[PDB]
Amino acid sequence: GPALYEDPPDQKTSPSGKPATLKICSWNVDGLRAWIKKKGLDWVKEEAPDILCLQETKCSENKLPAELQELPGLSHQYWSAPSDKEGYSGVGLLSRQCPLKVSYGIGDEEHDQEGRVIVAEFDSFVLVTAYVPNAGRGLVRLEYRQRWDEAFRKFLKGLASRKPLVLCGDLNVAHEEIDLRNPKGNKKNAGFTPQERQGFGELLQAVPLADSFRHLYPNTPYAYTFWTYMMNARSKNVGWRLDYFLLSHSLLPALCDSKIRSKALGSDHCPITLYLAL
DNA sequence: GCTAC
DNA sequence: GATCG
DNA sequence: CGATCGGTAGC
Ligand SMILES: [Mg+2]
Ligand SMILES: [Mg+2]
Ligand code: NA
Ligand code: NA
Ligand code: NA
Ligand code: NA
Repeated sequence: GPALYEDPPDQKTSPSGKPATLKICSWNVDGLRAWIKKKGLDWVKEEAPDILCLQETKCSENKLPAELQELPGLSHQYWSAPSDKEGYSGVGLLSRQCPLKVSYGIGDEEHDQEGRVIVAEFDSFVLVTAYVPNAGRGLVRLEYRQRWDEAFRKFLKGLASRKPLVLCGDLNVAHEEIDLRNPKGNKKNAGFTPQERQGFGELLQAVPLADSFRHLYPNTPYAYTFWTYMMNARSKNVGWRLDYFLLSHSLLPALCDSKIRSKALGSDHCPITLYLAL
């Protein structure tokens, strides 16, 4: 039999006893246009998050499906696309409330050409959504990835030093062996090289940040957010945990639950959802 | 598989 | 990137 | 371990 997983019910209450006031949802959608045809928007309508983060939109602003302008709950929409590479990468952030402040990229030209990061600053925290560069098949871009990890870390430490930080999206690492079905077989595969894993480790420590889902569920295995379309990986739960909500430690008294919407379809990733009591 | 996830 | 030599 | 086949979106 296969090692399967069932996300526990939503716990909508903080340790202090306080109820959740903010629901954030994050989803690598493997193409916004395709995802919307596969009815990803109707799932979002039902989860009704206050904030929705989208990675790999692979879509410029002038080709956004009109369904997005039929979202009364998420009226403030920000999109970033690559400078020159069409139909590649791309990130979006949708919000009920208008952020105090929004900006794009991590303040470093070399790393700001592929539309990977949006920063939205609110009252009590700063939200960053990101689609981290893949090291690629053959690890052809592993060296650049290392360069990214450093620049990204420095940048996030900067934000965090001024306000509590929430970082979500596809960080493109399975941190520990427990974060993917087949650890030994992928030790030289993008997403689970020693360099990427140690990069994620150094990110948690240096910023600093806490991995919300693993903070709440330290020993819960077989919890994944990505399955390759190939070889029926998903039905056999052969997956990776590549999508995170990383929190500033000052926010952990506000954390109610960090979820994995395993059953939501439309992409090779599934959505994740964060509950905070603010 | 054209590339790149 | 799961799979099989 | 390493070569191979092989889901998919969008160009
Ligand atoms: Mg793909
Ligand atoms: Mg992908
Ligand atoms: Na399980
Ligand atoms: Na398949
Ligand atoms: Na390629
Ligand atoms: Na086998």
